[PDB]
Amino acid sequence: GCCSDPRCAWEC
Repeated sequence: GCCSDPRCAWEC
């Protein structure tokens, strides 16, 4: 999932 991108680790 997108948690591996900092720009999607806010609320992932």
